[PDB]
Amino acid sequence: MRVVVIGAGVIGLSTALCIHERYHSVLQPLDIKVYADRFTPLTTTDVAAGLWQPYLSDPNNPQEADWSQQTFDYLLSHVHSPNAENLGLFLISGYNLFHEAIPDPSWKDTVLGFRKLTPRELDMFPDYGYGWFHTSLILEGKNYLQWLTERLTERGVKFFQRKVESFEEVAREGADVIVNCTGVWAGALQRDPLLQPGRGQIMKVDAPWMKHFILTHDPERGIYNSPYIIPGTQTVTLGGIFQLGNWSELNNIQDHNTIWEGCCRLEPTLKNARIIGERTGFRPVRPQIRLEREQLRTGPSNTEVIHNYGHGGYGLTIHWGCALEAAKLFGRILEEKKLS
Amino acid sequence: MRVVVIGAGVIGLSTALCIHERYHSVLQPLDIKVYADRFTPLTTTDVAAGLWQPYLSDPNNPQEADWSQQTFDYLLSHVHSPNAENLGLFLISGYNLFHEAIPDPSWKDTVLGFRKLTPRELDMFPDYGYGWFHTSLILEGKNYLQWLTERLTERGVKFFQRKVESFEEVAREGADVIVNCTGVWAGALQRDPLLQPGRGQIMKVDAPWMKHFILTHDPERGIYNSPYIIPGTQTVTLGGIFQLGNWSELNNIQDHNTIWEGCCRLEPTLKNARIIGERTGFRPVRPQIRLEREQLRTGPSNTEVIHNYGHGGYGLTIHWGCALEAAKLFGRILEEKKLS
Ligand SMILES: Cc1cc2nc3c(=O)[nH]c(=O)nc-3n(C[C@H](O)[C@H](O)[C@H](O)COP(=O)(O)OP(=O)(O)OC[C@H]3O[C@@H](n4cnc5c(N)ncnc54)[C@H](O)[C@@H]3O)c2cc1C
Ligand SMILES: Cc1cc2nc3c(=O)[nH]c(=O)nc-3n(C[C@H](O)[C@H](O)[C@H](O)COP(=O)(O)OP(=O)(O)OC[C@H]3O[C@@H](n4cnc5c(N)ncnc54)[C@H](O)[C@@H]3O)c2cc1C
Repeated sequence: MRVVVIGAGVIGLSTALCIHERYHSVLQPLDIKVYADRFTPLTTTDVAAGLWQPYLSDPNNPQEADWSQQTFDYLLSHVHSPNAENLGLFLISGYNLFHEAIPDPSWKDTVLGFRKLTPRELDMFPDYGYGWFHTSLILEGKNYLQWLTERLTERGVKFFQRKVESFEEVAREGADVIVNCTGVWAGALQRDPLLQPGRGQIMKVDAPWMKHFILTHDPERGIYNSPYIIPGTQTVTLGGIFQLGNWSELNNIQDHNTIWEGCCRLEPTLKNARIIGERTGFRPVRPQIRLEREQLRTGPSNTEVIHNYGHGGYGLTIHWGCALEAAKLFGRILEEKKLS
Repeated sequence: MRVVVIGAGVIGLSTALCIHERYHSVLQPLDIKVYADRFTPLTTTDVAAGLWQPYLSDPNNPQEADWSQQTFDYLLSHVHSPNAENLGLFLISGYNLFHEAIPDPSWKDTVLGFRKLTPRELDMFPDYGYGWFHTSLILEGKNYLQWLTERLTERGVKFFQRKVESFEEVAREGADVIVNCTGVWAGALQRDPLLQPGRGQIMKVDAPWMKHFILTHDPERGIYNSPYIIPGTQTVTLGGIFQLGNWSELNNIQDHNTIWEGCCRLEPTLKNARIIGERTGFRPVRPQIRLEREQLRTGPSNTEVIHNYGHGGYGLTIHWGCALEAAKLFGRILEEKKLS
């Protein structure tokens, strides 16, 4: 079999790797290609801070809940391992803040040592009245992409820097199975109106002492529009911007100020911090992760599609569970092509 | 009314700073001046990471528990302060790891959100079977001294670098009150058998993805002789050395390997971090911290001396509670020339 994986981002490569390993033995000519328009230092997966944390409420798909959990376990089972450094993986604890009470999550047991905030801690953040504290994981995308690649290279997966214009284009030229892991730009390959870019702008600042992450939440501002502070590895991440259908990949001076003024008030130790950089990204926002098969129709023979897009603000967080599901379905494509 | 402080350690500098900040207004002739043999970077303080954590067992003079409490409350009310970054202050969470079940401390209700560890967390550390988790503070010496330095210099205080040979020597030139902060080298000023140095070595290393502290305990080989990893502000601190009566102030090759071999087994990710510095200090070990007031005999009439030394491996932890008692003691003296 010949396999083509469009998309060289976290979703795309995790899959390519996870499809390889699993069916490397039970398939003679398993030849995986990756096509993509922007590689590892230039994707939406790079803009992400990579903090493990799914939506605050149940998604339409509870098949999703298990997925983010699946990633977390795999990740934590490799935090205290040599690779972890190359992976951009490590533990990180922090505050989740609200303006009022609110039910627990779902990942409640998934995350490590989940517990409610205490009065005495709340004091440190005047503007808020209720919140949480727990231990999670950060999977930095720049080290993850880099690692996944080297992993995929030794496996023999080749990479090509081409903008696919159509599944047919690839089918018609030899593709047996096509994995669409093309995120927020999946639209151009197949009109999807439920897939919108929730615009993200962030700030990378040098403030080492920051050791705890601080996501806040206010209903009037909106999902990921409430300020957050995620100390990464070599720098700490300011951010808190969410804007649907704003395909504007460019830093906004007015956003800058709402991130700055916003996070400062949260932790004024920040005011005399240092701005290393400012970046913009698009959360592939969609009601529920598109993870399913499709039957594209051509000249002679029909070719399968495995769609893997729309993870929005929780890409890194749910990546594996999905990349490991997509492989699941890929084995179903083989049983059907009768091979075994 | 001349005051002479000897020792520009955390104890010296902090005490010398309350005596002023809290009396400069009530004494037209208030003269504070500190003498020291070793300044800013060459004190024991400098070798300390500065993690606020007393001893597991209760303090001997039950007043100390109260002083630590005072420290963590003055520190915690300034964690988000305009100066928090200067003082070298920041919150930080982490693990204690015991081999067996072991009673709670007593400061449990003074740190931020104490609690036992779940078994999934104990899976991070195979060698161990039981532990604690909580948020705390780090007061880096290298910067906490430099802070107190400037606060003092603008407050009129003067620093002179000289190796005081005797108490008389100071009295002779007109020391009305002498506040002794000599710490470990206190012995050679007024013989003390109970004040011993527990020599300590550490290792500063480059591993930014460290976010929690990991203090292991191993009663096998006594106090502090178990690895620990305290992430600093610029660099992470390895270590786990307690050696009583060792006045050797030079790094040891077998200590280096103990610091390394031993720390890595805890956090294997460390097996790759770059080594930045190795230093050595002496913990002012003494059955119970010498904070009192003695009437020092000097020829004709007297010259007052306040003792404040022997703060074990928890100088920083309790530094403040003392600097505030000692000024209280500087009050009782000031009320015996019978002044309002
Ligand atoms: C500010 C911000 C903060 C975030 N923080 C977090 C966080 O803390 N935790 C978290 O889990 N997630 C976070 N995310 C989001 C997360 O990073 C993404 O959801 C995850 O990267 C989606 O994987 P992906 O879709 O980005 O793969 P992508 O990066 O979208 O893959 C894109 C690649 O596919 C290629 N491609 C697309 N279409 C075609 C085509 N037609 N032909 C050829 N190639 C094509 C593109 O050229 C591109 O190179 C954040 C996002 C933003 C914007
Ligand atoms: C390896 C190590 C790790 C540690 N980690 C921690 C930690 O995480 N948290 C914590 O709280 N504590 C820690 N400590 C210990 C803690 O830092 C010390 O207890 C605290 O620094 C004591 O303040 P001090 O008494 O040393 O002031 P000092 O450093 O004792 O003041 C010393 C100064 O006084 C001068 N002096 C003394 N006698 C005279 C004299 N006769 N004339 C003139 N000058 C004189 C000296 O020359 C010197 O300049 C650690 C210690 C070590 C060794």
